[PDB]
Amino acid sequence: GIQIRGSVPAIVTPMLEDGGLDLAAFRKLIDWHIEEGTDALVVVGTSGESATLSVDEHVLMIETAVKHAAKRIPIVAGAGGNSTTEAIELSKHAKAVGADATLQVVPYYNKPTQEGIYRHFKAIAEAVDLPVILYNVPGRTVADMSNETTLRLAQVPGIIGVKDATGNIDRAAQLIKAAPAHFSIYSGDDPTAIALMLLGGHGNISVTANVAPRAMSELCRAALAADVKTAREIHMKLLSLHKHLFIEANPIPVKWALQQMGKIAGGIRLPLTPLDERCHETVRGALREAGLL
Amino acid sequence: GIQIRGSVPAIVTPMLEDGGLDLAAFRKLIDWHIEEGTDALVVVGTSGESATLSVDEHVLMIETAVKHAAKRIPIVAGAGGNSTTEAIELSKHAKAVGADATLQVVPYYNKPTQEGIYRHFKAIAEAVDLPVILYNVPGRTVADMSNETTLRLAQVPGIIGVKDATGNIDRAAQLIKAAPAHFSIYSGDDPTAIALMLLGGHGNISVTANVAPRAMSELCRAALAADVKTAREIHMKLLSLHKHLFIEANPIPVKWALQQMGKIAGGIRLPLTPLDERCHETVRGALREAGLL
Amino acid sequence: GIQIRGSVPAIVTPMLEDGGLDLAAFRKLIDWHIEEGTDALVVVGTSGESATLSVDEHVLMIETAVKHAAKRIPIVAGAGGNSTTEAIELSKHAKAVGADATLQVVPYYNKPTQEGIYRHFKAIAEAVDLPVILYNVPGRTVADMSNETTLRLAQVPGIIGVKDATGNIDRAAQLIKAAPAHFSIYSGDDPTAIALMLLGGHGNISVTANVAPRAMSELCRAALAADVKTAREIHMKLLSLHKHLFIEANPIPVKWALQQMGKIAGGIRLPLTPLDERCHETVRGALREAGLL
Amino acid sequence: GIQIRGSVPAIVTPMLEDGGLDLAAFRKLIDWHIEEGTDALVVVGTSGESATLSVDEHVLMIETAVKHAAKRIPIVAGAGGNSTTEAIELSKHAKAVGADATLQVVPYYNKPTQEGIYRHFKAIAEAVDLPVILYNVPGRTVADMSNETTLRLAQVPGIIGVKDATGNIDRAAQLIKAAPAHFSIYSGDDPTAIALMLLGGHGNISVTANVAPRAMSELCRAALAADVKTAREIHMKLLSLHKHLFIEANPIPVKWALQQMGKIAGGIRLPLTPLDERCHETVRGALREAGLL
Repeated sequence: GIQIRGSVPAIVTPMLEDGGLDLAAFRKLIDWHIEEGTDALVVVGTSGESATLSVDEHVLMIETAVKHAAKRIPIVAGAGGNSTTEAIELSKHAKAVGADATLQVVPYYNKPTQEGIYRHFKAIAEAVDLPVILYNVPGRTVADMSNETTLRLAQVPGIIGVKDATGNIDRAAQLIKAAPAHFSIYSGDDPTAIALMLLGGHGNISVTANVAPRAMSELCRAALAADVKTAREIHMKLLSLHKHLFIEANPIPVKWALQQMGKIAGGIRLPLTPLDERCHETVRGALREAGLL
Repeated sequence: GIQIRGSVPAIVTPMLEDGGLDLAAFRKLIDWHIEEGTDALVVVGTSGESATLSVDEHVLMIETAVKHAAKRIPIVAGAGGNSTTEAIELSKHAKAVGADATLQVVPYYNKPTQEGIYRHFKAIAEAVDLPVILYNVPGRTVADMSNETTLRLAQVPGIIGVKDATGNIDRAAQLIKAAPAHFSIYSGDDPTAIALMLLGGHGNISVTANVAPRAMSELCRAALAADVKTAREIHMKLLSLHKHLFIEANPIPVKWALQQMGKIAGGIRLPLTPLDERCHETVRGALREAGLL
Repeated sequence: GIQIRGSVPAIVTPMLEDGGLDLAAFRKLIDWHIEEGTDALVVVGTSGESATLSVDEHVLMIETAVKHAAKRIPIVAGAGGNSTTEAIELSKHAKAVGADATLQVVPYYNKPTQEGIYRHFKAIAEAVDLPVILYNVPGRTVADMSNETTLRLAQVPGIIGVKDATGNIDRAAQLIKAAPAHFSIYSGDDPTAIALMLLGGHGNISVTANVAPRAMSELCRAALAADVKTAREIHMKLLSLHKHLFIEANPIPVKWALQQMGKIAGGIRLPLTPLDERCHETVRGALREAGLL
Repeated sequence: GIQIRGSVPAIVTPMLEDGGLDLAAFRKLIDWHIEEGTDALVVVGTSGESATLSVDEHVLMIETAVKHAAKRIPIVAGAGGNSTTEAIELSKHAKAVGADATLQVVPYYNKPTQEGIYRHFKAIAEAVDLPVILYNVPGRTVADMSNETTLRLAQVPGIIGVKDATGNIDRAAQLIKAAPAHFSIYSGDDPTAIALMLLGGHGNISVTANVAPRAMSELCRAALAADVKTAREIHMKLLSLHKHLFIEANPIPVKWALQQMGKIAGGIRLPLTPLDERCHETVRGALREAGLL
């Protein structure tokens, strides 16, 4: 089976100033992540602006990552949505261009019931023979997949884990305790990921690791090895980054950060906007403090 | 310009057992609405399951509604989303098959800034020469278009109003007081719509009106004529319906209700699900009490 | 029984510079309220800083208000809290100095169950032969008395109504529709009170009426007579005041406002503080705009 | 200086069936805690029903604990409230009967500003020469003492720590990182306390430790020694207890639990109520699973 563990950046989608895809920058970013110690990548998730890419651009981003990664690390493709048929079709594309798994968000906006969430994910897992990592982020979807629903889906073949973005460490302990052995609990909340991992979770699917891949890889490695002192020392150093990369909605700040670091151009697609001028010095100070600028 | 005022059901999308469209039932529903006093329809809005229709199905629903209405009432097409370029394409399609305006939801899931929301809607109004009604529903989108942003967009040519689903009656009065003369304020919250209209708003884009179009047309007529006593007597009779049509996420309950009334079949598309059996007694009781069953 | 209807300011407790009571200013305020059309007063409620008065000061304020009013208007004494035995003692004291009713807040901080809330208020009504008006303000208490619990208490002898500060206009209509004939529904939310009264409620226990008692008495009079047009014209004029009197926690802004109007001195008791200097311009602007300054 | 560290039960106030104080049971409970490994006790805090005790009963509870503890462990007296003068007077009593410190809640109900919260605590610390531990529990107080305000008060002589009941592990890391060396961060949230301590905090002021003092003492000892494996194994065993002791508002379930364990009688004071019958089997199963029944 595919083994996804440790630091997994939700990597941005680099764009030219006019919003077109910047595949040259994307390839360089992938090589940089691999040499810095990144364990896997989630491609065209929320941080990758999946909302504003066409189907052709979405699949091209996955294929580009798969081809360039060249099996050095696993590539997980964001492929979910609030339509079960659309998520099935995107998952078929991700499989066809060689993704190792899909990341599947709980439906946003249309507020399905718990049973609707179960049937949605179960239909996706059954329709496409490729592993599924669930993604619960009620702060964006409104609908909230309960632990009970999550653990029902852990019994469905193909569903290998969940990205929990709640930052609710009680809920994470409940999932870790009750989860079957094959089922991985990943943080989706950089400020609390260290705790989720110290309690027995399996990794962090991360915004901060976009700009600090080596530090985040070391933090995950230590937290998963039950080494509190090493993990918390790194975490405390990144604390201002964990905060200020959300000064506006992710990925607005992290894309401006990577532009300041010289790794991408400024493109970002409406309705997202370039980081507000008023926020620049705050993010700049966090990057300079982290030694990134 | 087009006059949209009064009771405006957000009409369901009738489907057959596999979710396929049921245009014959839809045309009959439109005729019933016109006979019962409905003032305009919003087609393939949230209540119409826009999230799970293909672009072609979306356009076919609008075209069917425009043709069948035969200019007897205005047809407002839901055509928004969280991608600015996609909303522009859908708005083009809506204009091309004869919609009188589009209903444009604030982007869900990707959490744009206020300036992102402003730029998103302005781009949509400028790209397609057809009126726009904005739609703020933070209970589904998370992003919340502030009154300040709304009133800025009221200065943009083509933006003729807003559907305010917050149920926040302070916010409604603030919009009513400050809105320019050309800019209509509609309720998107059936339980509070009577108050929004009595304070000077212009109509109610409604779930309850799917099943009680005559009563809701009379409620809006009275509230807009400052006739409290008539409006509140109708409102109180419908009070349980306003509640139990949301016992599960709209449009799950109202589609079940219209099926019990013999007006549509049971189709509904995942991730939405047929109304939970545990809710049937309660919803039918509200229908029967309101003289609809 | 006593008739409490219309505009009922939750009157501030005037204090001198060290927080000591200022009964001379208080008596002058009561006379001004009566001249301006105020219908009744709630004395040493939340707006009266009940939290920081001694029992003796609490009782002296009630006694002063009863004596000075001289039966021209009813005096409702705040006498509740989160201890059932303490609320009984305060209610005894209020009856003994001639209050016409007590205002009884849902227990704050200790988060009783619905049955705890029921038993608390029932014990208070039974212990002291004086009418009780319940007071639900979950924005301050956290505990929220459900409509079901409220309507159960409406069956208890002596419990004559409820002050509903939620601003939830659906909840208000539900209470109005189900309330027995003897049981009054009052607003506790100045921004939405007009809607609660137009739907059939009975009055507004008000912060804004501290500074605009004549306008608020006319607003309530019109709303209770189903005169939308008159009520809403007054409401819109006061809309900014309804907002900026809460720019900091009530009663911080309204005490500063009454001082600017020359009606009280600046005393206010810790942990409350004089209105922040950064808010002065905004609050005075609302006062001046409303013709109060 | 007094050194408060590790497992600190917020001990219940045992009552006879009629609600009178049960000092004999209280003394036995104190001896049981000391032999089971409890490090300190908070007496007549929220869990001790401070809301419904008289001043005489409040001070008698502190004195009883101080006398019986006989300096074997530190005794911290709850002594705060939403009136600065009342908190000063209660703190004087706590000092006079030999408490080692007071625990001071942020004002509930009257919603002070951040500056009002600062001045409240600063006035308490200055008025009574005894250490102060701050207590932030916005889930009960509504007012929320920001980290910035907390760290300002860390500079005031006498203020030696804060009990943070938010369960917000991001906020706890921020406080731990920025706190002066003399200033202790205690959890007030049993489900997350392990994480707060592993990140560098200093103890857990606990509900669960009322029924599992030895386990909680071992968990705190291990978490403070950076021993993740030992701490998390204990934590996972107590997970159902951490949850179900809040099935109704603390201290309703923990007092019923201790009655089932034979350590106290059933008394509890309105508006709190004995644990709902419907909850008994759930709490009983959690206690039997923890080996306590």
